[PDB]
Amino acid sequence: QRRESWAQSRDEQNLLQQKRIWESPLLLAAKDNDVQALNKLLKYEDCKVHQRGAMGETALHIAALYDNLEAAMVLMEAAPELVFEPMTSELYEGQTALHIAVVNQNMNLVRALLARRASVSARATGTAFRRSPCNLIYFGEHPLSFAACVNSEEIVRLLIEHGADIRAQDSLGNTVLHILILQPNKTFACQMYNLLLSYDRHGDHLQPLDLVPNHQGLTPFKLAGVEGNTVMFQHLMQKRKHTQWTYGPLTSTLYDLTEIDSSGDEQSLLELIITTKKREARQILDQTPVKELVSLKWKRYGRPYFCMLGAIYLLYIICFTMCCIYRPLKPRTNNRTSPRDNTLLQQKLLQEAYMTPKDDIRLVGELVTVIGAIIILLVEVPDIFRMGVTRFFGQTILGGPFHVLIITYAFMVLVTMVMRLISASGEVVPMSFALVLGWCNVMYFARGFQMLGPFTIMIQKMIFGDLMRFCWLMAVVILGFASAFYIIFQTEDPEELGHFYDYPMALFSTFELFLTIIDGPANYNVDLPFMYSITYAAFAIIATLLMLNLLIAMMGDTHWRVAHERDELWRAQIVATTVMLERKLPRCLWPRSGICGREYGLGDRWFLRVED
Amino acid sequence: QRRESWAQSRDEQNLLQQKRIWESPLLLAAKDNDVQALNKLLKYEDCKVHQRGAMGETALHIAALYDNLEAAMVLMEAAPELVFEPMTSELYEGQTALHIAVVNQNMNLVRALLARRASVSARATGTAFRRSPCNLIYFGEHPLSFAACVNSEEIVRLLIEHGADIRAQDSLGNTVLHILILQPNKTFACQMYNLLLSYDRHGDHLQPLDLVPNHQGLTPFKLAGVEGNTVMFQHLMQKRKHTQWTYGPLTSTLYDLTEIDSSGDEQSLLELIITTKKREARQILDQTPVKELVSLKWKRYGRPYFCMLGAIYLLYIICFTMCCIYRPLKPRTNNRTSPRDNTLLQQKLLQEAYMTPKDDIRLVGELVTVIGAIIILLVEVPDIFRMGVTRFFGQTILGGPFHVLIITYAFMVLVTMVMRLISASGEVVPMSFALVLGWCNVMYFARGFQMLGPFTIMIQKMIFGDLMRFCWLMAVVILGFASAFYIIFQTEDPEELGHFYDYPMALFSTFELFLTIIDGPANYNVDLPFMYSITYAAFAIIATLLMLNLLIAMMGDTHWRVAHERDELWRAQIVATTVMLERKLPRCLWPRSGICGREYGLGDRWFLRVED
Ligand SMILES: CCCCCCCC/C=C\CCCCCCCC(=O)O[C@@H](COC(=O)CCCCCCCCCCCCCCC)COP(=O)([O-])OCC[N+](C)(C)C
Ligand SMILES: CCCCCCCC/C=C\CCCCCCCC(=O)O[C@@H](COC(=O)CCCCCCCCCCCCCCC)COP(=O)([O-])OCC[N+](C)(C)C
Ligand SMILES: CCCCCCCC/C=C\CCCCCCCC(=O)O[C@@H](COC(=O)CCCCCCCCCCCCCCC)COP(=O)([O-])OCC[N+](C)(C)C
Ligand SMILES: CCCCCCCC/C=C\CCCCCCCC(=O)O[C@@H](COC(=O)CCCCCCCCCCCCCCC)COP(=O)([O-])OCC[N+](C)(C)C
Ligand SMILES: CCCCCCCC/C=C\CCCCCCCC(=O)O[C@@H](COC(=O)CCCCCCCCCCCCCCC)COP(=O)([O-])OCC[N+](C)(C)C
Ligand SMILES: CCCCCCCC/C=C\CCCCCCCC(=O)O[C@@H](COC(=O)CCCCCCCCCCCCCCC)COP(=O)([O-])OCC[N+](C)(C)C
Ligand SMILES: CCCCCCCC/C=C\CCCCCCCC(=O)O[C@@H](COC(=O)CCCCCCCCCCCCCCC)COP(=O)([O-])OCC[N+](C)(C)C
Ligand SMILES: CCCCCCCC/C=C\CCCCCCCC(=O)O[C@@H](COC(=O)CCCCCCCCCCCCCCC)COP(=O)([O-])OCC[N+](C)(C)C
Ligand SMILES: CCCCCCCC/C=C\CCCCCCCC(=O)O[C@@H](COC(=O)CCCCCCCCCCCCCCC)COP(=O)([O-])OCC[N+](C)(C)C
Ligand SMILES: CCCCCCCC/C=C\CCCCCCCC(=O)O[C@@H](COC(=O)CCCCCCCCCCCCCCC)COP(=O)([O-])OCC[N+](C)(C)C
Ligand SMILES: CC(C)CCC[C@@H](C)[C@H]1CC[C@H]2[C@@H]3CC=C4C[C@@H](OC(=O)CCC(=O)O)CC[C@]4(C)[C@H]3CC[C@]12C
Ligand SMILES: CC(C)CCC[C@@H](C)[C@H]1CC[C@H]2[C@@H]3CC=C4C[C@@H](OC(=O)CCC(=O)O)CC[C@]4(C)[C@H]3CC[C@]12C
Ligand SMILES: CC(C)CCC[C@@H](C)[C@H]1CC[C@H]2[C@@H]3CC=C4C[C@@H](OC(=O)CCC(=O)O)CC[C@]4(C)[C@H]3CC[C@]12C
Ligand SMILES: [Ca+2]
Repeated sequence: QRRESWAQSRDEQNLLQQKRIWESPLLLAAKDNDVQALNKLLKYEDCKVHQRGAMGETALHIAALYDNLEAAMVLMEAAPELVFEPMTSELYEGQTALHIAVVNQNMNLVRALLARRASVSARATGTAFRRSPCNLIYFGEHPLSFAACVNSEEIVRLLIEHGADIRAQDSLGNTVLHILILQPNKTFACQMYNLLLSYDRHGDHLQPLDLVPNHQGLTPFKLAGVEGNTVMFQHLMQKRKHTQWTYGPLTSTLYDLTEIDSSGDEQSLLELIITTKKREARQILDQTPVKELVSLKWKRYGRPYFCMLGAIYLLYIICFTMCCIYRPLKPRTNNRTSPRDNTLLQQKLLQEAYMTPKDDIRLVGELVTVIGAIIILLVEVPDIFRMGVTRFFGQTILGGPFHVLIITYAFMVLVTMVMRLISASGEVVPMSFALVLGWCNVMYFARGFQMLGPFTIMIQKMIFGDLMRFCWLMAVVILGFASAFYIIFQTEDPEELGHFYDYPMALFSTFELFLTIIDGPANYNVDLPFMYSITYAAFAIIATLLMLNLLIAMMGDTHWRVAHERDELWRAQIVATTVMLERKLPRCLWPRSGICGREYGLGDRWFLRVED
Repeated sequence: QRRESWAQSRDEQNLLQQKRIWESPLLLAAKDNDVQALNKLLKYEDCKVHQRGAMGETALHIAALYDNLEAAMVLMEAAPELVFEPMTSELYEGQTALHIAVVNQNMNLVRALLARRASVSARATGTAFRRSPCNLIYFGEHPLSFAACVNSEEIVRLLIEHGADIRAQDSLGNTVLHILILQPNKTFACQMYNLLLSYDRHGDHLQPLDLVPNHQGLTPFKLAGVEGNTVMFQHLMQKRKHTQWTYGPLTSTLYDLTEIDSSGDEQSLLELIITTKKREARQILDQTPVKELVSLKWKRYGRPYFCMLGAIYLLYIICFTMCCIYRPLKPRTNNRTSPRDNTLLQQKLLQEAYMTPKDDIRLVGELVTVIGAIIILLVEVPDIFRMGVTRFFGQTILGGPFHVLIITYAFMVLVTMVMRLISASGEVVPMSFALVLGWCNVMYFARGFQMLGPFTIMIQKMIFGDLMRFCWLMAVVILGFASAFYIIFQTEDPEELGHFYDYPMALFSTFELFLTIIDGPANYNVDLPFMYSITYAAFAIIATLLMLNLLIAMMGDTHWRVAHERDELWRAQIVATTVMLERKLPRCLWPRSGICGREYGLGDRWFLRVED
């Protein structure tokens, strides 16, 4: 409602702009190329040259919009004050006509305005210029930023000659080199990037203008990685690579690897690409400094430390499994209630549970599971206190779904610990969750293997893709037929056919008949009711044939899509593991990657050598 | 038989045409370019120049058919009356030779006929010129219509100079601008469309000739949408769009949206595209006025009103389900007939059914289901009285299959209402239909969701595609093997293996063995008959392996075809919903789309603004 009222207000204000032009002979003669009408209109007063349209625009703005050079020249000669006028409206605050002629690439009217001393530092701070999905252009705020984004190299040279600050930042802190990365035509933005670094002749040289961050802390090199700009990433790596020698077909290149790999506790380029929402960012992982660095970290220190943790976790779940197998049980102390009561054993009290030497061996195994579950909560839960408590930890959970599965496992172990201590009934329900969550967390360590790794991306995309959007159609066919199956057998004896004896069992039986994992109900010794055969024949056609195989056909497409991009998806699993594993392990266990300088006359930087 | 006798009569009349030419020296010398023979033949009388062929043709028609200019000139000089002669035959009534030279594009013979004052208003009303599947050309009735369709711009200019009525309509009411849309070469028809609007210089200007309807009420703009002419639709929208401004790469266009969106109670362009048989018409839904209008109606008012009705219907079916769960049942009053009688409960009488406070809570829930079923019939059934009673409501049912599923649900609720009142046995059969039709109508509201929506197009196309044409082969393999299975066990005791104990159960068991949803019959404690193992091994290979997986392979192709055109099929579901929902809800709930004029100096029209 709010996004649609903003689009409705922008449309009504654009129609009100065209109305106010037609209502006044001044702005209408600026819109058309009526030179003689602007001559005759201006002869009888100052003639309200400071007349505002619906957008806060003047007539000199209107001649700038419609590329009316001869109309705009008359207005500047009559009123030279119109050159310094911004648009006064929230949609276009601060926009002058020097902005408009730059965007329209009117070369003669840019020189005409700067001859009348037009400001090159005027900031278009209106809401039609901000970086938003509502806006189709993000050109920045300054006329040098507008000229760089329309690829007018001759205006970019002409604005810097008149004093345009090349280091100017907008509200987002973006310099002109940041804004060029955010542009759709990426080949032209490479050429404009080179032209604007050529004017950095120690101009406010605290930083060389390709090292200036925005308010997010991103330089143009890091912004090209976060936004998935692979064209600008290859172009900006040419400054960061150094050819050592060329021996025929061979070449030894030395890569800078300073802004790619984390120097201190700042987030590196690898951490930003993993933790971003754009999926074009993960094509930077296939680039010639970055692909070699990821393979180097994994083979040297990533995969040994990951297979050590996978073997410790696999021994831990085997210890948890056996203390659930040997859980303390005794024969039941009450008598059987109904003939449907199948329970023979109940669970011992806490005083009874630890009395034999086999109960003390289990107690050692049970304390390992408790201590291991506390260590999981001491490692993984303090992330929510360091990160955002709700929001920023939420992208960690959308990023890694195995975070919550080992957190939920660790809470289920501590729930059944408390039930052990207070002697509460029903420890089978915390244990059964912890058994299946404990063993299905071993599928986390499948990503140590190129072949096994993206199988869990298939399992994820079949659940939260195919299943989560087709289960709503399945649930409503189950609810329809299970309700029919319930009332058909509601008058019958359940001892012969008891699949639908109460309504929760009729729901569970129809779900199992859907998936064809129990057989169709049949007796052949009694007369089943007449509507059963018609309803189950209709169920067997729509559910077991049609809608079950429809889901299997969907998941076969999900298999095919993930197996196509299989190696690209495994490399993203490796970066996310290596980032996590380097962050949590100390620097003594993780040596820094590449070769450092300072013993080779190269600085304090850390270099990576590729021979190609 | 009737379509084939008409093709047989047209073929015999075309062979009789070539016979009558060869039988007469006049028409044979017109067919060939025998100038000296037509000279010598014409010297001995008037010489029967008014001689009719099999098609009612003259010799001047024959010289026009075979592009014989020098033969046709001799015939006009000898007989000037032959210029005014139409063909006198039902297949070619009214066709003159000015029609024939125009179609053959004989430039010299068109000028030669109009020099002899040939009629440009002659109407070819024969059955070979009407719009029919029997005819390969539909060129209209007038020579200006024939010249526009053969793309002869020089004849079109030359016929208008001699007084051709450009506003002339044929039997279908089609002007020359209507007929150009019905032509296969669409690029040439765009150029001929522009040339014929250029001659509308206030000529009978009640309407500008692109606003003249045919007898179906369609203008050329609406006819391009109904016929799926996307080339002519983009060309005719250029008159209906207005560029407000151009700001560098940006452009603001204002679209007319008058003939696209419904002004009054007339059918709009969106209603005509949904309710038409052609499926090329639904490519108009992806066009730049229409795609933005559909997304605007759905996001503002379509999807809120559709999810309100989906939540009210979902609460209604839950109320219907629980009054079927708690239906009035008592223990049976008679004794058990046979040992196959499994019935324990029967249903209470009407006097017994409402005696407790829990029966009055159900009575409130049962009256909600009755009132809701009457409202479904008061909303949906009066369409058949407003539309066609049989025919035109039939395309509504072929268009929406969820119309009949909620009508059949509403009748099943009122059948079990009457059985409740008269205390009739067997309310389980109207309830079981109403339970599965009630809950599977919740799949109607899946089309509020882009992902869930065209799942029901898959379910439809697998039933009425794959299943309805392969069930005939399955039914005959079931009937063959169930008859064999019946007579094999006809001499056996059914207490051990009773799958085929009578012939309706042998049919039902073999259907379930086909679908592999009951296990294969086996005892292992008795000797089964010898032909069972041979027949069931043959059944398991042809039916469970081969013909079951053959159907699953078909439906996997139906899945792949619908998932390919997935978003194009969901947008057609949204237009059909929005059309239905705007028609039934009052105008106070549905504001009209776009921005109106009259506060912006644009008229009383309603405009839609796209910034691109
Ligand atoms: C990939 C493979 C790798 C290896 C996997 C090995 C797989 C096989 C593993 C084991 C073999 C299978 C069971 C052997 C059979 C009986 C053994 C026994 O004496 O149990 C006794 C008690 O034992 C317990 O209560 C165990 C509960 C805690 C186990 C943890 C020990 C603590 C060590 C912490 C270590 C830290 C962990 C590391 C943390 C990082 C009782 O047994 P019972 O009553 O005589 O049973 C009758 C059986 N029957 C009916 C069949 C007759
Ligand atoms: C392991 C041994 C250690 C013992 C040491 C000390 C313990 C000693 C304590 C008591 C001794 C008494 C004997 C109890 C025996 C077993 C209890 C049982 O299951 O059945 C019992 C019911 O009791 C319950 O089931 C309680 C319900 C479970 C509550 C737990 C919620 C989990 C919340 C956290 C997870 C949130 C998950 C959400 C995630 C999304 C018995 O009732 P019954 O079986 O119904 O009898 C009828 C049988 N019939 C149905 C066949 C007719
Ligand atoms: C915050 C700590 C909890 C408070 C501690 C003291 C509790 C004081 C309460 C009762 C004390 C009186 C003793 C009588 C015996 C038990 C009777 C009883 O009331 O048990 C009840 C509690 O059972 C539970 O559900 C425990 C789980 C609750 C909180 C989870 C633990 C937090 C661990 C961190 C993880 C959090 C993350 C969760 C994510 C999964 C349920 O009863 P029952 O199950 O139906 O069995 C009946 C047993 N009887 C038949 C033998 C009689
Ligand atoms: C105690 C209980 C255990 C603990 C709690 C368990 C919580 C769950 C664990 C981890 C949850 C962590 C976040 C969800 C996973 C991320 C998915 C995602 O990226 O977004 C997804 C949507 O997003 C959703 O669907 C929202 C989740 C729905 C509700 C969560 C409960 C689901 C039940 C879970 C049980 C499932 C039933 C199976 C049998 C039981 C987008 O999908 P995608 O994956 O990015 O790509 C697929 C789309 N594609 C096909 C077009 C390509
Ligand atoms: C994707 C997943 C969706 C879930 C799928 C399935 C949901 C299942 C999940 C959980 C159900 C299991 C609950 C167990 C507790 C018992 C209570 C019970 O249900 O039975 C009770 C009955 O009461 C009813 O009949 C309520 C159901 C009516 C229909 C509402 C469906 C809810 C989903 C709507 C949304 C649909 C969403 C579809 C898209 C919009 C008691 O039954 P009884 O014992 O026989 O007693 C009868 C007494 N009698 C003999 C006098 C007659
Ligand atoms: C997506 C989810 C949304 C919500 C879905 C909620 C899902 C769950 C919904 C409900 C919970 C499931 C049942 C609860 C269990 C018993 C309740 C009870 O007292 O029933 C009593 C009578 O009740 C009836 O007869 C009901 C029949 C009419 C229902 C409609 C009410 C009228 C309101 C009109 C409203 C207008 C509707 C709107 C129209 C637009 C009898 O019960 P019992 O004999 O004691 O049963 C024994 C059970 N046992 C064997 C297990 C012991
Ligand atoms: C819900 C409670 C409310 C009650 C209130 C008032 C009601 C009180 C009224 C009577 C009380 C008497 C007790 C009756 C008990 C149930 C009746 C029954 O099913 O079986 C009965 C047969 O009776 C029939 O089935 C009649 C046949 C059905 C006709 C309906 C046609 C539907 C037409 C429209 C739909 C068109 C669909 C077409 C669409 C394409 C009993 O016979 P039996 O069971 O065979 O016994 C032998 C058992 N054996 C086979 C196991 C050997
Ligand atoms: C037009 C209204 C109908 C006339 C009203 C009065 C009818 C007068 C008739 C008998 C009155 C005598 C009373 C004795 C008790 C019943 C005996 C009997 O003959 O019942 C018969 C009628 O059962 C039906 O099939 C009813 C359905 C017929 C028309 C559908 C209703 C129209 C609703 C609009 C929707 C239309 C759309 C349809 C699309 C689905 C069948 O008998 P039974 O089922 O085998 O059960 C025997 C019961 N007994 C064992 C207890 C004895
Ligand atoms: C009380 C009973 C309930 C109420 C009455 C029920 C009446 C039915 C409900 C709605 C019917 C409304 C019209 C039919 C649906 C439209 C289909 C259509 O467009 O034409 C189709 C042919 O057309 C036919 O096949 C004619 C229908 C056959 C007879 C109808 C009974 C079918 C039984 C229904 C039970 C099915 C068995 C399943 C399990 C039981 C063309 O197919 P398509 O879809 O356009 O595209 C597929 C072709 N493609 C794959 C090449 C792309
Ligand atoms: C796509 C859907 C097609 C449907 C497929 C399935 C159709 C089935 C649908 C409905 C059948 C169920 C009816 C129930 C009523 C009982 C009557 C009955 O059938 O059994 C009776 C037998 O009589 C027969 O044997 C008739 C069948 C002979 C073959 C004709 C097949 C019809 C389809 C032809 C067109 C094929 C189309 C294929 C393509 C051209 C009684 O049997 P009994 O009780 O054992 O008594 C025997 C007494 N004895 C012991 C003395 C020996
Ligand atoms: C008494 C002692 C011997 C118990 C031993 C316990 C270990 C088996 C536990 C302790 C901490 C656990 C770790 C805590 C946190 C993590 C991070 C976790 O990361 C993710 O799941 C990322 C999610 C994703 O990217 O999808 C993977 C499991 C792991 C290594 C755990 C593996 C199992 C560990 C080593
Ligand atoms: C006792 C019963 C009732 C417990 C039910 C258990 C389920 C809730 C568990 C068991 C298996 C689990 C799944 C096992 C594997 C995966 C893949 C995993 O996918 C990834 O994270 C892959 C992405 C990547 O590797 O980068 C996401 C969680 C998911 C779907 C799990 C979700 C939770 C599931 C369905
Ligand atoms: C006592 C009261 C509270 C009962 C409430 C009854 C409602 C749940 C009913 C009344 C009228 C029904 C509507 C009547 C007609 C239609 C049109 C119908 O349109 C189609 O099915 C189009 C078919 C297709 O395009 O495939 C969809 C269901 C709907 C909205 C129905 C939805 C359910 C409604 C709102
Ligand atoms: Ca089985």
